[PDB]
Amino acid sequence: MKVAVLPGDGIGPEVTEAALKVLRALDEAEGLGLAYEVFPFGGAAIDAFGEPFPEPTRKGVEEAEAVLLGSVGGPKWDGLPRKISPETGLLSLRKSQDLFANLRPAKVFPGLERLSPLKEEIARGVDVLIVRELTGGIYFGEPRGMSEAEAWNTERYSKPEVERVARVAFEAARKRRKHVVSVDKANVLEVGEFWRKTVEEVGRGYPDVALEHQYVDAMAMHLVRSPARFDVVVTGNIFGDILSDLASVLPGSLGLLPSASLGRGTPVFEPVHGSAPDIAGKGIANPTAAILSAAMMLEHAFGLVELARKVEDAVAKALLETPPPDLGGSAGTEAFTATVLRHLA
Amino acid sequence: MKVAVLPGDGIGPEVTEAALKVLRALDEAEGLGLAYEVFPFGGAAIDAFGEPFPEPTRKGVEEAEAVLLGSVGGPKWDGLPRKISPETGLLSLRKSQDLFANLRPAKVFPGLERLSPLKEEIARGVDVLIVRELTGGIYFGEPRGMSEAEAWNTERYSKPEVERVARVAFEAARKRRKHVVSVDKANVLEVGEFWRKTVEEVGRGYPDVALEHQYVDAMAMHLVRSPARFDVVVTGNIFGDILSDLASVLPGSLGLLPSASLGRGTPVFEPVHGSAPDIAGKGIANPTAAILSAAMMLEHAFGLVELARKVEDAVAKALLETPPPDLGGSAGTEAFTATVLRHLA
Repeated sequence: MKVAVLPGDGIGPEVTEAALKVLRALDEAEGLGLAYEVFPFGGAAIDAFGEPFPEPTRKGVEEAEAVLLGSVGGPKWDGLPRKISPETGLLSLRKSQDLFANLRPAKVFPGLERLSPLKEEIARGVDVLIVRELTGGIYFGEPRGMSEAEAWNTERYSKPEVERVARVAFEAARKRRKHVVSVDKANVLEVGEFWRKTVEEVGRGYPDVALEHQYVDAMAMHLVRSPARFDVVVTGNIFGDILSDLASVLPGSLGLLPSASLGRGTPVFEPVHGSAPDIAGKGIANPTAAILSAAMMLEHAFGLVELARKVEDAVAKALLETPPPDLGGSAGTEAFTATVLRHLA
Repeated sequence: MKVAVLPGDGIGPEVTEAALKVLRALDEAEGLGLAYEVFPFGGAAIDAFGEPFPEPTRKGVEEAEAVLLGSVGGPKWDGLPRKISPETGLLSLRKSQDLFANLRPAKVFPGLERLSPLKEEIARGVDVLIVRELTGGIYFGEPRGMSEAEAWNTERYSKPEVERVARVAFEAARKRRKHVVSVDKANVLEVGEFWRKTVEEVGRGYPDVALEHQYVDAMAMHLVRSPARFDVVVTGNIFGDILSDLASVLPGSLGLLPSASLGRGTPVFEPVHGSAPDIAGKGIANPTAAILSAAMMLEHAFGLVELARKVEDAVAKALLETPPPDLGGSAGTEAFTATVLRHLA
């Protein structure tokens, strides 16, 4: 288990270490063979090195089996060439590993249904994984243009593009509830139709997973009306972008969410939340997303499903007994971790 | 006030007449000058005439100032050439009047917040009008295509296309809360950027209305988290399609929703719900959407804002005191109307 840790800025260092606390606990208990190294990245790298993703790091990530990322950026670096901004470093990391799928879970922890914008009856049991295609679609599609009279943008997809992302959805599903929902716009768009036909074909290779298809428009209504019925959801770049933001509001605290990006290279696990520089060094940062990313790591990069679920379990309980401030509570960073560990051992 | 009534199929005839009951009540009270004629349309037209939109009707709609539509279609006609299917008649109606904007309100009636999938605190006070562009975008965009290797679809927009729909949003807003939100994908797409720049330009002509812009992805999160802060929302075809389905689930009963389509020709007002043939002639059909379309008609086609609000008010109360079966109640069609009239006079 060779992990590259890129603590990042602001609260990165503190929340990341909390994850490490957890990984370290499991290595000891389960004899996992954990081997990790921390590398400069983000604001910290620009400052110590003049650039966000220095060669030692790049080499660091390439020689590892997983990257655990903290948070990156802040006001301190809002005014530099894009050539060397924290965000560009993130962008480069992702490209260097040719990461084509973005994984984003949305789950309502038993007893935390109160923070959801939805009624409790509906919020209860939500546990959805949105798999978004990250390299193709309209966002990158050519021809693109603007006039004084019109503007155009092309939504285009290749069989191989659809194929790869679909493959990650099926593999993701087998480790979960083995139920996949592909989202297209088949009734109206050629692209939609092509996407549907390809996922159906790929699907033949995974008899152990149920496959269903839905219109993005229908899917939007369903993520509100009965989000508890989905497992894995896969779709294009723009639709996945919309559907993950939507789903991200279900649990009611955009601070509890981890995120993973898979592809050909070393996989990246990272909390969805920001840097929150105001809080750096105070203790108090909620390590929940960092821990949940550590857990994403065990499952998706190491296939250690059993453990990932163990950890998820621990945080679920930690959240109830010693909820952090962000959840109307007082447990600071260390306090919270401690309680997670307690349900670990 | 020359209205063309196209009762349609199934429960159309019954719910439409209930609206008429209401219009008739107001004409008497307010001396409105109402003059309407009922014309064959849908399943009924195919059967009596061999086609869904016979010339007497077409001529009917063209010589009127507003079209009040009931519901159209059913199993009875699910198997005919598309040349003459009910749905094609709808499609033709809309094209013959060159209707470019689709208006769809989503409101949570005081005290009906219980039917919303959202928590009451959040559901309370929702009253949003989604204005969707209906003729352009990706749905109609060329070049389009499919291969065995790839598929493409173009999202394209002309200044004049954006201009017209924006104009209907500003005009719609002045009659409401004078607050418009334009939704684009400006940060990533040329099209997005072009749409934003044009709505901002058009906007200069309406100093009396506040204009704000949002990313569709952000908007999706907002329609769940705090839908009560919007008034009028305007966007492209696909985004408007997604955003209206999303918003349609807020009130928790897809049977209470009216809909309007505006453009160059005679405007069309119609309930969102289906035919529900199982119920035809039993009484029991919920006329709420038909009445709310009648009200949409007063506001949008006749500028009778004051009245539309009077009617809306009446139905709000009817819903509470004599809720129809669909809302766990017993008031049938006539019963419900009667109670609406009561709060009318």
